[PDB]
Amino acid sequence: GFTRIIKAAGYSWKGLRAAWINEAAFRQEGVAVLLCVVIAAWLDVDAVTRVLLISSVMLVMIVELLNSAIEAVVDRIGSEYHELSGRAKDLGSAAVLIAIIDAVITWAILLWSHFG
Amino acid sequence: AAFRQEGVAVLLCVVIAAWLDVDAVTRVLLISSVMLVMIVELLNSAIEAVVDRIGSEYHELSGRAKDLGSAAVLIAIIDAVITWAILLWSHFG
Amino acid sequence: AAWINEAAFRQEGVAVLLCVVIAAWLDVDAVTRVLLISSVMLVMIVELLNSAIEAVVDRIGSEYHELSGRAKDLGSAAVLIAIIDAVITWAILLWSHF
Ligand SMILES: CCCCCCC/C=C\CCCCCC(=O)OC[C@@H](O)CO
Ligand SMILES: CCCCCCC/C=C\CCCCCC(=O)OC[C@@H](O)CO
Ligand SMILES: CCCCCCC/C=C\CCCCCC(=O)OC[C@@H](O)CO
Ligand SMILES: CCCCCCC/C=C\CCCCCC(=O)OC[C@@H](O)CO
Ligand SMILES: CCCCCCC/C=C\CCCCCC(=O)OC[C@@H](O)CO
Ligand SMILES: CCCCCCC/C=C\CCCCCC(=O)OC[C@@H](O)CO
Ligand SMILES: CCCCCCC/C=C\CCCCCC(=O)OC[C@H](O)CO
Ligand SMILES: CCCCCCC/C=C\CCCCCC(=O)OC[C@H](O)CO
Ligand SMILES: CCCCCCC/C=C\CCCCCC(=O)OC[C@H](O)CO
Ligand SMILES: CCCCCCC/C=C\CCCCCC(=O)OC[C@H](O)CO
Ligand SMILES: CCCCCCC/C=C\CCCCCC(=O)OC[C@H](O)CO
Ligand SMILES: CCCCCCC/C=C\CCCCCC(=O)OC[C@H](O)CO
Ligand SMILES: CCCCCCC/C=C\CCCCCC(=O)OC[C@H](O)CO
Ligand SMILES: CCCCCCC/C=C\CCCCCC(=O)OC[C@H](O)CO
Repeated sequence: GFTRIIKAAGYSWKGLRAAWINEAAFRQEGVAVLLCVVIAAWLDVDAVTRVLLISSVMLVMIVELLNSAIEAVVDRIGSEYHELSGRAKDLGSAAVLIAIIDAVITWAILLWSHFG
Repeated sequence: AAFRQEGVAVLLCVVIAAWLDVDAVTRVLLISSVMLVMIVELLNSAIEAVVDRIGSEYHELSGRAKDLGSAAVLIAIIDAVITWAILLWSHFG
Repeated sequence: AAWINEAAFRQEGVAVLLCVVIAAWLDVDAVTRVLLISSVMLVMIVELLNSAIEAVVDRIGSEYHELSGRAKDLGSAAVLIAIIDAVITWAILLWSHF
């Protein structure tokens, strides 16, 4: 049961590693998310505000990774132009963008509310 | 078609949240939970696009992929309903 | 349909379910309760999407491709981030609660 955990953790690290190595944009996003978590962790806010600040940027990373898994599947099927290939990447990018706008807005609402 | 009725769904939820006199935290939760449903539906549709891209022939793993996807959407929606029920109950408590 | 039978989902699902039951009984304010519940729901959502990705990969066939491994690894990383987010959420909110 905890043999599945080890194996799964190993796959997870490989995914993070590959995402980091292969694109500057993912590394820069990773920097942004880590800076936000650190800032949230040190900010003088209540616990529920702290969790909202942290979990909104975490969600960006989650959807980013899920969208990148979709892209890899699409690219696996081939370099071919295909209507559903394009559509699959369009839907997934849209998801990523919603998560990001949500994080940004969540941060602006709460920090403005905090007035600091 | 079934895409913009979802856009109306969320805009209506945003209008309600705006209209209700709740604090910033409550409003973020109300709206986030609806936006998660949207994120999950889009990721699900992406997966369905990929499945249909491989072939429109039936295959156990194709059915499996779509049903797991749709189960994800259902959980997100249950999560939204729970969120709205709990926060409104507390607001009007 | 046929996936809820398997040991892997049964185990993941029961953990999430227990956490929701516990969150429902805790003496916490409303916003705290919502965050405890949706953080573990999110783990279940992401696990379900990860498995959906795995199924599409396996659907393509058994021949290994670098990008097939990558899709599964990336899906697994998302699950890990959702789980860390759940643990952080419960720790921050219930630290305050004891
Ligand atoms: C509480 C925050 C949890 C983390 C959320 C954001 C995580 C973002 C990226 C994860 C780090 C991946 C690092 C992989 C890595 O450093 O390998 C690269 C190395 O081989 C050469 O630089
Ligand atoms: C693409 C944008 C990503 C940028 C990531 C880093 C920026 C994140 C948040 C911006 C606000 C940071 C400054 C807030 C702050 O440190 O105030 C602390 C102050 O209240 C303590 O007295
Ligand atoms: C306060 C510092 C950042 C806060 C979040 C903690 C870091 C979480 C994830 C980042 C991965 C830790 C760094 C691992 C690393 O350096 O990579 C080693 C890599 O070369 C091995 O292949
Ligand atoms: C991988 C990185 C782990 C993520 C780190 C998240 C840590 C989050 C918060 C740490 C500090 C919380 C602030 C302490 C605090 O709330 O003090 C107020 C409390 O003592 C009042 O009773
Ligand atoms: C101030 C007056 C505003 C009038 C519009 C109010 C908003 C009305 C309805 C919002 C739509 C949400 C419905 C989605 C829902 O709850 O579950 C849908 C799901 O069960 C079916 O797939
Ligand atoms: C306030 C309670 C939670 C609100 C849920 C937020 C998400 C809103 C709508 C999700 C489902 C909308 C209905 C569309 C759907 O999934 O079923 C198809 C059918 O209803 C035709 O559109
Ligand atoms: C100071 C860090 C604060 C939070 C750390 C808590 C970490 C607790 C558990 C980490 C998760 C252990 C591995 C789980 C795992 O392998 O993921 C499942 C796969 O990724 C997909 O099925
Ligand atoms: C990546 C897409 C980003 C989209 C633009 C982000 C919009 C930024 C702020 C809009 C916030 C709406 C009002 C929120 C509020 O009450 O105060 C916000 C503060 O005045 C600004 O820090
Ligand atoms: C993760 C998504 C986060 C986005 C939700 C945060 C805010 C979203 C849209 C802004 C709508 C805010 C309306 C609140 C408002 O109208 O002001 C209340 C005043 O007291 C009366 O108008
Ligand atoms: C999309 C979810 C829709 C769920 C609707 C739940 C009911 C919401 C509000 C009930 C309205 C009836 C009472 C209205 C009220 O007393 O105050 C309304 C305030 O004037 C708004 O600022
Ligand atoms: C699906 C069947 C629908 C049945 C509708 C009738 C249900 C009657 C009452 C249910 C609402 C009770 C919620 C009250 C509650 O739990 O909140 C407590 C507050 O936090 C403190 O007042
Ligand atoms: C079939 C059950 C009804 C499902 C929809 C509502 C259930 C939502 C949460 C389950 C119970 C956990 C909440 C208990 C509760 O309402 O406590 C009061 C809140 O803290 C404030 O509203
Ligand atoms: C009391 C706070 C708990 C917060 C974290 C809730 C975790 C909920 C579910 C965790 C499920 C992790 C399993 C992930 C996975 O893919 O591996 C399955 C293995 O069988 C792990 O046992
Ligand atoms: C999966 C088993 C391991 C679980 C480890 C849970 C705790 C480890 C890391 C949690 C990260 C946050 C620490 C708690 C914390 O920040 O409390 C500070 C304040 O007292 C709460 O706001």
